[PDB]
Amino acid sequence: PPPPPPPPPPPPPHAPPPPPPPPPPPPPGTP
Repeated sequence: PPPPPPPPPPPPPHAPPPPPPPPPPPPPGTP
């Protein structure tokens, strides 16, 4: 009596998806 059709395959899976240094201090002073 014609066997039943095979169940559909399963759905596929899935995989989801510095500051600059401060300037140098000024020179001391002229003599």
